[PDB]
Amino acid sequence: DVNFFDELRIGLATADDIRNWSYGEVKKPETINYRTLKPEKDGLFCEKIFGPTRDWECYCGKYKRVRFKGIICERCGVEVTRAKVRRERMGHIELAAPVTHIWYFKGVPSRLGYLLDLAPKDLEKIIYFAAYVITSVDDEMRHNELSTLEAEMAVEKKAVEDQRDADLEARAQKLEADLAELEAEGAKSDVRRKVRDSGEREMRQLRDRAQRELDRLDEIWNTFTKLAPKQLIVDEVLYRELQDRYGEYFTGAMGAESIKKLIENFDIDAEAESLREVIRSGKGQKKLRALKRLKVVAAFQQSGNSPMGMVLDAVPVIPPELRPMVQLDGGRFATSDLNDLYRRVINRNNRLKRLIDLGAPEIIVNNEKRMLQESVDALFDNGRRGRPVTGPGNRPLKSLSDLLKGKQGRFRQNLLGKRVDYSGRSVIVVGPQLKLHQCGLPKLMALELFKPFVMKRLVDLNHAQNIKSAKRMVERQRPQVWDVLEEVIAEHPVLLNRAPTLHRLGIQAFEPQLVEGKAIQLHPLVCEAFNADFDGDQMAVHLPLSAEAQAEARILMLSSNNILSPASGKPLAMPRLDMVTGLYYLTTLVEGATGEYQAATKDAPEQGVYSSPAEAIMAMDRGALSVRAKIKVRLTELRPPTDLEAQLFENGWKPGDAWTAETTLGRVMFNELLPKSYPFVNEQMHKKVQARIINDLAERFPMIVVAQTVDKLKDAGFYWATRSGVTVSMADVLVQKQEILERHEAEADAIERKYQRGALNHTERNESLVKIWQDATEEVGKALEEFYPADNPIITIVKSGATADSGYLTRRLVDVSQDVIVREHDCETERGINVTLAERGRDAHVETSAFARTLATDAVDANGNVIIERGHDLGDPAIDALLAAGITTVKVRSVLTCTSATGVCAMCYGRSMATGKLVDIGEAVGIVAAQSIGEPGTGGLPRVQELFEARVPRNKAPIADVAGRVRLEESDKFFKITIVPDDGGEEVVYDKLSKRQRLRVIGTEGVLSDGDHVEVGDQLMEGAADPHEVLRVQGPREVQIHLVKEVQEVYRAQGVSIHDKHIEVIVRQMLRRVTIIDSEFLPGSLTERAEFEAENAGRPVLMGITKASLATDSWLSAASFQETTRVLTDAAINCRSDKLNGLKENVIIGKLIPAGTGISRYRNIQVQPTEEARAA
Ligand SMILES: [Mg+2]
Ligand SMILES: [Zn+2]
Ligand SMILES: [Zn+2]
Repeated sequence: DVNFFDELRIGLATADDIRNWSYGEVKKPETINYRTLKPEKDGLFCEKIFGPTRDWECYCGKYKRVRFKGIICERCGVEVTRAKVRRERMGHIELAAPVTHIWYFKGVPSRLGYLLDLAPKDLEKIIYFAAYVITSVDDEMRHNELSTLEAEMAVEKKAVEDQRDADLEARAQKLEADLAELEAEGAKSDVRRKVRDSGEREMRQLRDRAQRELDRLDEIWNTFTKLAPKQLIVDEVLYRELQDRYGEYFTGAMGAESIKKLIENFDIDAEAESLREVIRSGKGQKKLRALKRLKVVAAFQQSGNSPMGMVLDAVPVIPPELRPMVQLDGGRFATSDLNDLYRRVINRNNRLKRLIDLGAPEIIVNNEKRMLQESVDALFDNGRRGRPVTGPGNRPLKSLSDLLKGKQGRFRQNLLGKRVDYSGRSVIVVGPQLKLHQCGLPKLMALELFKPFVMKRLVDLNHAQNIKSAKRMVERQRPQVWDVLEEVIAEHPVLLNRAPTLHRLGIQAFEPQLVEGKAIQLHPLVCEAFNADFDGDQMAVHLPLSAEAQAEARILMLSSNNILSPASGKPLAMPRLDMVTGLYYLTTLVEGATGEYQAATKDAPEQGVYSSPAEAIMAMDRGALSVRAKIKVRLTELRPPTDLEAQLFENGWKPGDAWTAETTLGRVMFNELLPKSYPFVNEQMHKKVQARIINDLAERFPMIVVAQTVDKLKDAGFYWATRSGVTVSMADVLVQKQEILERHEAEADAIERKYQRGALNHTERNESLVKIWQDATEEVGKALEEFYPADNPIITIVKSGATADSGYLTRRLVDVSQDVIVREHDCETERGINVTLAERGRDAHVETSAFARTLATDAVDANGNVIIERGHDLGDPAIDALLAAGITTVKVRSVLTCTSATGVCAMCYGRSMATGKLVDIGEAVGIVAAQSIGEPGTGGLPRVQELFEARVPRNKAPIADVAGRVRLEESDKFFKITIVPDDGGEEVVYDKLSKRQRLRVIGTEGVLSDGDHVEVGDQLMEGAADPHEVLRVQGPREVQIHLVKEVQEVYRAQGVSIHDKHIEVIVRQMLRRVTIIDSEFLPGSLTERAEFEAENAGRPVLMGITKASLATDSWLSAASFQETTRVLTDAAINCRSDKLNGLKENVIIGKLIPAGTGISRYRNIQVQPTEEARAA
């Protein structure tokens, strides 16, 4: 129980290993006495083997106190110890006949089948007693006696031939005697023809019954001559005949004991050398069969494991506490299915012993051995072969495999995790008065949650004498504890989560505030991160306990520290839906307002000027000023626009200096919410304009400033939403359109008096309908804005901008990329990827592809002057600065080109989308990238899975194999594209292409035509290109650019914003594997590039995420991913040892994940105060 182990390794469990584990053999299929309800001796639940029912007490009772421990009872045989051992101790069942492990027989592929070269349909007929198998043959005696046996065989065969000829003539002779009478007696052509045709029918049987015996006798001799080990005999009458005579020359058996015999005399190395040959042409499946099966043959040779482990002579028994039988509520009994499945085995194993001792015939005995074989099969994996064992109501019993996979109805692959203590949930309500770092917590929920904490401080003071008394003081809600509750709650963070959890911002930390009521008060800004609508939703609360857990909540998971979405980089706490409309109304400008500014005339001076922003407030309170007016005032504590600041001062900022501008009072009050250092804006706040502002605020200021700024925008946005005057009624909604559409409809009706005959034209018809429909839509669009002033509530809201299957893909995305973490600051690789970056005469995809990147090379202008230098954050100010220089393309580091041996590096990955700074070392990007792609799952999802699984496109598209010109040939059968190479070599033609698979689109633009030039990477037709095709054409690095290109294009069609680096992390894991061609080492197992490249013929290989995730280093992580059965068998044979490298393994065993705070450099930190501060 050291909690730290290096390796976890498996292997086939021999019958001796099973006998070593067991504390005894369970001999009876008994569970518990029906009267005493106590464990029956020598059966299941027997205390003499598994363990005592009660702590430190034996069965008979002669040893009860703890004084006797580590001893056994002489009368009952129960070791006196804790009752927990019932859960840790196993039994075993000694089998009267060997039995095969169903995992190595019915597996796909069949391990025994590939080991002994037995077809799965032939192997099933042996262990289930459907055929005989030759175990051994004596060569010397057969060769020495072959002479005499051939003589006796031909003599017996001749004696039958002599009998056939003798019996036929005698009977055929008698047929002539009957016809002699029929000539003299009744003579007709049809009276004798029947018996004549009958006589021929009678004779035809005589020939065939004698002939069929010659074949039967020929079959015995030819089988004896070519008889050899491993041969099969399904006749069983030939076999008995084969054993009646020549019975001493050979031997044979059935069932698992015969399979056990072949392994006994079997040479792995001698069977390996035969499989080592790649000659014997084997251009097709003949050699690959020997190569594919060699994986199971060479696996036994390398290690010391004996293949005998596949046939069990003993079966282990799972401890009783894991297969319990306990009395239910209301007196009913309950028990696991394993007890009945174990009972099935021990019942037949015992009856087999009775049959053997009875000298029963082999039919009964071999039938019982087959039934014994099927019980162990059902015990391990029920229903894998034949119909499963069904209990009451015809429900399949749950075997051990169902237990291990976690199959309840169909599958629950640990996605339920496990329930935790110190948790709770309730319904959530709006918390508009809360700070971003706060959350409203019901007093009762916080009381029960912190119950151990308040009990301590309550005992520290004299309110309760001892801890037992304080428990009743908290449980009965004595009013003395509420003052104590606020102390233990203060500065003690809690975690909030709303299911489903899509991205990491679905779990955040807050500062708990004691709140009246039973609901949870949630901050209105985190709703978008939680996707929490306020209609009957609930959220769960978890209380961190350890100092490390509290630190991770206050630093990593704090609500105010997580603002930017860690997918695109945009802020998620930006105001929305009311604070947008509230701020839109405050900053909007209306001419002719009550306090409108008026220029000075000869009679009176300017009336719109105010001494300070404070006066305008006093004017706003009176009926003199409207907040939306155009007044111009003087501002001191507010800084001016940067365009006008240089003209006005140019001598520095103005903390106390004054200046004058023409704005609205609302725009003044709005800019006071922003930081003092931020310049003036003076615009009506759109939804895009506010997002534009929050973005620039996040970069130039620490997030605390951005957190409190958005918090100030919430108060004003909510405050002015009420004063906004937004209300709905009949007028603002009710549909004009009646008379409009009643008129347009008659035009389409009269078109039938034309389409019938005279004026159809067959294309003016469709064109007339489309034009008239769009014309009505154009008139409807005008009527939509013709009936409402721009201040209409619905219109105002629109203007401001206020208004399940995916989980499958996400889990595979997480399964393949969960191990991808940043492990080093810089790998110092010199080669990245080119970014398009601003077509001009401005690419909208630069924010996803070019933004938050790091330059691999310097950005050089044609004039010679260098601008943003390599290794730079490539911020948005740098893009605009680069755009001014007029440069098209830039080269940028990427994780696709990262040369890091382990994971990726910080420099190649770049800026963290959430932090806005360089990504930290501990960061685990693979999971963040998987969630970033999975959440939008809610031309679509089925296409996205096609790409990540690297399957063949639904409609294949041609790619140019070489560069040159193109010859377009159009035929009815299919299009024809022939590429004339610039080299002058053999032409490349692309034939039989469906005509509906339209041609690809191209200073002069257009669509591809005859004679165009095409480079190596151009796609010839519209559609999807085979990712395996481009792999061998352009190379592995161009594949990753192509994959991300198509994946990004799908999510862009729906309006989703995901940075390319997230997709690039998933695509990085596909090409990591290379296929070793052949032999130095051996065949094309999908290996690792670095492991192969860093040590000394192979290929680059593209493969799906599901196939890639199963190829990872650890086996018990791949076992939890897909089809635990196949993974475990291979991992058992090769004795694969799991080094616990990945984080999934540590989660399974409860270790600290090797990511974030679990990294060795971070968790080994030593903390000691400076001697300068110690002495003070
Ligand atoms: Mg809801
Ligand atoms: Zn006893
Ligand atoms: Zn790198």
